[PDB]
Parts: sequence; C-alpha cells; structure tokens
Amino acid sequence: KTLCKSWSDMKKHLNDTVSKSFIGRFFKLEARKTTFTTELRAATATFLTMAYIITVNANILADSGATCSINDCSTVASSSPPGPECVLGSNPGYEQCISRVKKDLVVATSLSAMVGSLAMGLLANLPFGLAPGMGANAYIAYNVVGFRGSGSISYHTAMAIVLLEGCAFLAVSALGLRGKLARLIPQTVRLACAVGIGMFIAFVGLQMNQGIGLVGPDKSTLVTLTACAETDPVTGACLGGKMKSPTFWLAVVGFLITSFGLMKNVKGSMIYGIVFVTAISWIRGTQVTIFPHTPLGDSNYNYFTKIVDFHKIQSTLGAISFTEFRKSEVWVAFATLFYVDLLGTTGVLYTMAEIGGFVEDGKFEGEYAAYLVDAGSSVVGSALGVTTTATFVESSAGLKEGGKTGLTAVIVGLYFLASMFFTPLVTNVPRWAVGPSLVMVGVMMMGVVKDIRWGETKEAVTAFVTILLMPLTYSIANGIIAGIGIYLALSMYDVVLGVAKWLN
Amino acid sequence: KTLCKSWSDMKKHLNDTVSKSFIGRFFKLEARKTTFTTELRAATATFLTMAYIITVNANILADSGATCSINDCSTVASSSPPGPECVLGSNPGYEQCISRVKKDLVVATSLSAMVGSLAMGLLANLPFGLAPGMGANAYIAYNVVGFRGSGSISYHTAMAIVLLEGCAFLAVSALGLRGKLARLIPQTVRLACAVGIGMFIAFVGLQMNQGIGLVGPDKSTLVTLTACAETDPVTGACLGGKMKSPTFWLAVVGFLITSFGLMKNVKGSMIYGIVFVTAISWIRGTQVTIFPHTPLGDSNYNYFTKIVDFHKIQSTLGAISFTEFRKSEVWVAFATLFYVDLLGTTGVLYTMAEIGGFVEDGKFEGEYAAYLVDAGSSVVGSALGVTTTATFVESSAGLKEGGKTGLTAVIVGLYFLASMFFTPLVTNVPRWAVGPSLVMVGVMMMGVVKDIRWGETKEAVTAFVTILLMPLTYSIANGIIAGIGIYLALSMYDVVLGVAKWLN
Ligand SMILES: Nc1ncnc2[nH]cnc12
Ligand SMILES: Nc1ncnc2[nH]cnc12
Repeated sequence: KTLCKSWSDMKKHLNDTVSKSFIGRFFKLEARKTTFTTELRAATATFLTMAYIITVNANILADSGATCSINDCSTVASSSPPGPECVLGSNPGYEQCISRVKKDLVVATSLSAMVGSLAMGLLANLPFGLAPGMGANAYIAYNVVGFRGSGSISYHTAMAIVLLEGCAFLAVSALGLRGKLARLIPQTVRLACAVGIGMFIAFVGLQMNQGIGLVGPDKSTLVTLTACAETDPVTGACLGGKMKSPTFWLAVVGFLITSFGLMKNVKGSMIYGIVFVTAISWIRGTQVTIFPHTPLGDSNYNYFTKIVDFHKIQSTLGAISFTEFRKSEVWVAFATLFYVDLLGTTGVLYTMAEIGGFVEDGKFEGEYAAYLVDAGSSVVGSALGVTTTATFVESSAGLKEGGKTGLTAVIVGLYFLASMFFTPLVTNVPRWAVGPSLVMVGVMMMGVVKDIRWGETKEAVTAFVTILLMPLTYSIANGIIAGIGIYLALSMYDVVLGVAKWLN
Repeated sequence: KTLCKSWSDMKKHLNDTVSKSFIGRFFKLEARKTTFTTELRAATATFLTMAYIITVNANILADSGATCSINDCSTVASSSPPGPECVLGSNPGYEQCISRVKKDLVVATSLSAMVGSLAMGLLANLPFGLAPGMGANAYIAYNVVGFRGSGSISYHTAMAIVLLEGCAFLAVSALGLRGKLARLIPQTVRLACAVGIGMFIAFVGLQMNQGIGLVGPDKSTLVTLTACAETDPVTGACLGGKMKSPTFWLAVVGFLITSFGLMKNVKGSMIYGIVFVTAISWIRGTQVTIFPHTPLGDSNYNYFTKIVDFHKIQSTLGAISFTEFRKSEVWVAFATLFYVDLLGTTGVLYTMAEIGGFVEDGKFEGEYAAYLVDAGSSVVGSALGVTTTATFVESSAGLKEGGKTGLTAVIVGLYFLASMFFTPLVTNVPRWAVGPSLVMVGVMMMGVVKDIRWGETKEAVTAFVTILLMPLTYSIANGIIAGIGIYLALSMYDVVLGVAKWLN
C-alpha cells in the first residue's frame, strides 16, 4: 500500500534537510557516506548493549560503603556503638545511610557517562560511547577500599588516586609517551591479565553477601558450596538445606535468558535479564521480595510508588583528601590502576578503529583527541564519586550498523540524560539480579584466551600464574606482580647475562 | 681414534644377535624397523618423564589417612582421646601410624606400575607405560575420602569403588560399547573438564597443610594470601610476617628450575626439581629441615641412614568392604570416576597411536588388547591400595626416539622394579617439594584450552561454568554436573521441542 510509501519518502526527505543544514557540516556527513536516520539506529544499538553499566556500577560501589562511616550509625542499648558492629548490617541508622548513597551513585554514573560520551563526539568525530569502565570498579571497591569499610585505604583517598592517575594519563599522552611505554609490556602478561580479571569479577558474583550465594566458608577446604535456604539473620552462615534457596534459583533463570538472548543475536540482552528477575522481585509478599514489611523496607517502597524523580548529588560529591599519600600501600594501588588503564584503552581503541574502515597506515583520523577525552573524563568523574572511564567494546554494535561520525556518540549521551530521571526504578534492583550480569562479563573476557601462545613453556608458566592467583588470593595486585616476577626470572637469568657477556 | 670404533662395531653386533635370537621374533623387531639398542633409549626417556608419579602419588594418598583410624591413636592425660583431636596432627601415636602407611604406598605404586606396564608390552606390543594416573588421585583422596578422615565415605569403601569401576570398564569394552558410549558426550564438556581438573589440582598444591602455603582463610573475603613465617603449632594460622617463610621461597626455586628445564627440552625435569629442593632439606639444623630433633623425627632419620631396604606391604593391602553401598553418595562417586576414566583413556590412547605411524583407516594393530590391559590393571591396583591406572602422555618421549614395539614397555616395567628398593629415600620427600610438581601438572593440562570453540555462545557458557566451579567450590563432581545442566537447558528447551514438533 501507500502507507509505507508515505513513510519511506519522508525519510528520504528528512535525511536531506539535516545534511542541507549546518549540523551536517560540523559532523561531516556528506563524506563518510551515511545519513541522519542510520546514525540514530547506530546509537540505539550502542545504548542497549551498554545500559547494564548504570546499575552494576551503583550496586558495586555501594557495597564499598562510600561515605557512610561509624559516626552516622544508629543508637542501641549501649552508650555508644562499637567499631565492627555497625558496618556489618542489621542497623536502623547505617542501612538508611547506605540507601541514600546508592541514590547518589545512580545519578553520578549517568552524569559521568554523559560528559565522557558527549565530549567524544563533539571533539573527535568518533562513533563510540563512554561510561565508568568495568574491571576497575571491583579493584577500588573490593580490593583497595573493600566491603563496607574494611581494608586500609579510606574512600576519600581512593577518589584522590583517580584524580592523580587521571592527570598522569593526560601528561603521558600529550607528550607522546604512549608507544614508547605500552610496547614495553610483553604480549603474554598483557593478554593474560585480562583473563584473570574476568575470573576475579565472576568469583565476586557468586559469594553470599556480594551476589547470589553459591560459595561459602569451610573450616577444612576453605571454600565450599553452600546455596543454603535458611541462613543466619545477622551474618551469613549455612544453618541447613542445600540448593533450595528461592533467591538462588531465580538468579539462574536470569542467567539462562541472558545467554539464550546473546545467541540468536539480540542486541541488548543483559538488560532484559536484569529487568525480568527484578519485575518478579517487586511483588510484596513472596520469599524473593526486595520489599519486606520491615521499617528498613517501607522507606524503599514509599520511594518506589513514584516512578520518576529529579535527584541531586548530596553525599558522594567532591570528596578528596591528599592527607594519606605518605604511606606505602597508597602508591601500590596507584601503580596498579595506572597499569590496567594503559592496557585497557590501547588494545581496545585501535581494534575499534579497524572495524568500520577509519584506518590507513597507522594514524586514523581521531588519534590525538581520543586519548585525552578518555583521560580527562576520569578527572571529571572522580569529583562526582565514581571510578575511571573506558571506551567500551559494546560500542561495536554501532560500528556494524553504519555509524561513522560523532552524531552517534552525542545521541548515546542523550539516553543517559533520559535515564537519570528514572532513579526510583534503578536503585531498587536486587543484588541477586545483578549477580549473573557479573558472570557474563567473565565469559566475554575469557574469550581472548585462545591467543596466548601455549606452545612455548615460558609463555605458558607466566600466563598460568597470572590467571590462577587473581581469583584465589582475592587480589588483582597479586597477579600483576606474580606474573612479572616469573617472567623476569625465567628470562633475565640466562638471556640478559648472555647479552651482557657479548655486549662488552 | 679407534676407541669409539671399537664401541660402534659392538653395537652393530649386539643389535644383530638380539634380532637373530628368539626375543626378536616375539616382539617382531625385523618389521617395525628398529634395533635393540634404540629401544633401550626409548624406555630411558619414557621413565624419566614418568618417574615423578612414584612420590606425588604417595604424598597425596597419605594425606587421605588411608588405614589409620581413631583406634590406633595415642594416649593422653584424659581417659580416652576424643574424635577430632587425633586426626588433625600433633600426636605421638597417630603420626607414627601415618609414617608406616606412606612406606606402604611407595611400594604399592611401583608394584602397580610394574604390572600395568609389563602386561602392556607382552600382550599388545605397544610402546607406552602405565602407572596410577594423575587426576583421579585427588578425587578419591581429597573429595571422596578427604583430608585425614573427613567426609563421609571411608577408605575401605573407596577401594571397593575402584574394583567395581574396574570391572565395569572391562565389560563395557569387551562387548564393543565404547564408540557408542564415548561419542554421546559433547566435545566442549569433554574438553573443558580436563582444564578444570588442572585448576583444582593446582589449588591443592598451594594450601597451608597440603602443599606450600600461599592461600589461607579470611573472615570477610574467604581466601587470602598468607605465606606466613611464624604460624600456629597445632593448627595452621597466620600469627605474623608475610612472604618470609623459608619453606615458601625454597619451593619457588624448585618451580623455576623445573620450568627452566622444560624449556631447552631436558627430558626428565620434574624429577630434578624434586631432588634439588629435597637434597637441601635433609641437612639437620636448618629451618627447612624434614628431620627435626623431635621424637617424631628421630624415627625418620634412623630409617634414612640406611639407603636401601626391601619393604613389604602390611597395612594397605587387600581392604575391601561392600557394606556401605546402600546409601546415596557412594553411587555419585561411582558415576564420576566412571566418567573421568572414559574421557581420559580415549582421547589419549588414540592420539598416542598417530604419533609414530601405527594407524591406518582406523583400527591400529593393538586396539583390542590395550583397552583391557588398561582396565584390568585398575582391578589389580585396587587390592594393593592405590587408584586407577591410565596410559600416560609422557610416554610420548619414547615415541619420538624410535620406540615402536613392546620391548619399550617391558624395560619401563623394570625401572619401577629397580626403584621400589630405594624406599628409604622416597618416603622422606617433604610436602613443599611435591608442591610445585602439582602446579606444573596444571600448566600442562591448561594447554588444551585453545581448542574450545569460544566463538559460539552455548559453547562458551558451558565451558566457563565447568572450568570455574571446580577449583572454587572444591569439587570435581560440581563441575561435571553443573556443565551438563547448563548444556541441556540452553539446548533442549528450543531444539528438542522443535524436533518433536516436526518428527510427529
Ligand atoms: N573497562 C572496559 N574497557 C573496555 N570495554 C569495556 N567494557 C566494559 N568494561 C570495559
Ligand atoms: N590420568 C592421566 N591420563 C593420561 N596421562 C596422564 N599423565 C598423568 N596423569 C595422566
């Protein structure tokens, strides 16, 4: 009929008047042959594969106990609450503190993914998006700061490391010291570190108080399968009954329809696995509720019955303190976070330049203004309370549908503006819904393990120690250090002595 | 000179009179073109790459607490010793029991690797050797029976599972039900199960009471890096001082010269890593001694000062009890050990037949008499107290030097006879010397991970859950079950319903 004919000739005309206006001259839409309409399809598919890190990042930096401390705890029958009693849960005053910080990290992630993505398109003309990157969320929140105020480094110092690393990554890039520096790292340590982070981030998404709750303590094997139904109220311990938890099996169904959606190539599928096992866990009354009948849960439901809200940052705003940079374990956390960002935004940003055909004999057309926008956005992301940004590989779903200019990245920046207003629906995602989303990240990073040269022995001993010691010793710093230490001693003690025997 | 000329013409004549005697007619040395001398070189290189499993198997089945029970414990100030006080160490009576069982497992491994290897050559004419296979040592000793009498299944029942699995693997092979049965298992579950066993067997060789002592307990992260110097006398706990254990750093030096020996292609190198960090840990006086000044250690040194001994099996001889086969977790341990032997001796025994050129369009010349010798040897190995046998992949070092007949496997059977008489030197290998040998096994099994199809999603979700849940939940049965359960639900719920929609 002429109904679709009246629909098709308008899209032949709306794509002309955009290119005949001024906005086609800035983004250069005449060359880089494309139209206005197929840029909008390139940014819709980029956002849906990227919309999961708006909730994963909030539910993983609220476990850090961001600004809640011992002073704003509750009052009990004693004269004063002691040290470790408040920060392990079951409190009227501390749990209402941490419900006002997760509302300040959903807004602070959209405002960090706006500025990173909206400044990528306007300054570099490149079709990809930015957000706080996955992989360095778990290093700061679980290994530097730790689960609810553990560890040694406070959260105010951890947001000062991100500034001083962010300013160290502009002025190692503006001088030209990148190809001199990144090629110094060998291929096997660079490639096996991305596998061990994927196994650390999935062992996070299995524990009792972190994600679903499979693994647990044991007094002779040091880890065992619990999955227990009736557990301890105060702490997490198995009282009895294995594999019959209604919060465990509802999370497995979310893990299947995420994986049954990735095959058959549904673009956004990790967002539909989160929405399905959340929309069951909102009905009051069941055993899988996030809304119980406690006074600690009536305040979340009375905020849920309104579906939109304009919420402002008020707790985890600019909070920096350089008054702790004169001890030892601050700089070790500095040299680790400088290491994992140098290898994250180097192998990704050039690989996403050869898809779509930007590249010539080196030096694609947005080289110099993409290393700095990816670096300055960690500085503006550190004042707002979140971690470093990274150019996402999910942005490839927009490279395979015809996005080639910077109008892709501006529209991606405008869905994050249209998703900070839905704050009452995003703070209320349960921690067993975000569990399988931390496991499918580990599936997609282990897919690079078929490029490690397992033929030679020195390349396989170095790659095995780095992969193994990251999820076991519960440390990312103990896999980077114990990989370089094996790679030198197997190599320096015969080759370097042999070169120094012949160079003189 | 004529000195080597007088050496070379004798080896031209000694190789003739062996082939002109009757012993060249049985093994058929005229065809399969080879001589007597280069068979002896093929069996020397086969033994040295196989001599590590004479000490690893004894130091991993003595941690099981094989026949030592609560009745032959010591006597203390109380009227009777309680249950868990004896079996956790620090006892005059229980520790002298377990020093008489490790002397009955060094002899029982050589007598099991004799009969398996000496009957492979005489009946099948194939050049490889047998011993109790690595991979099923840790399943029985740490996961069925457990560390020193833990768990549910006693050791007398675990040696009855090996009989009833051994007799079930003759009469699934003699009827012809192997190609019908082994091809039913898909490729990804078959291939990823061999990677997760390699990561379970290396997490064993890092713990505080098992191997070296890196990982340890923690009350908030459930695993942490201890490596602590001054520990608890009774139990294992970190009192203070990280990374300064003299038993930790002496084990790292053994891990380097094992790995520095595998590259540059030294044939036996895992045996020289064990001998070097043992021969330092025999000098009385140091901090790394295996011979302290206790009465529990004077009895090991007074047995060490003699260097040869003829020792007889007296504790872990024929000990079978079928009086526990009417409960649940016995058969689950049966179907796991039947699973891992079906996939171990199928992908190995055909791969070691295409090297050396035995094969034609299927059906190499020792098909039917090698599935049964590998199966009947687990029956004769179960009466003597050790686990199932397997055709070793280290036997390939003899396939690449010209071994093609059964005289290779007979001479390998005669080095194990000449290494049961050195029992006082083999019981005295410390548990931190056997530690890195359990880690280089995990390096050599992870080298098959570059053949898993990480392209498709169903092949990568199934392979990731199987690899991850074996070292974490400390279970081999929880990786086989949780791999089939993901592989059906991703596949049966759409394909099988679609086939049943079209078949009718
Ligand atoms: N840190 C990161 N770098 C690149 N792509 C990512 N996708 C998710 N996290 C990422
Ligand atoms: N179980 C096993 N099967 C084959 N080769 C092996 N090498 C060591 N253990 C083995």
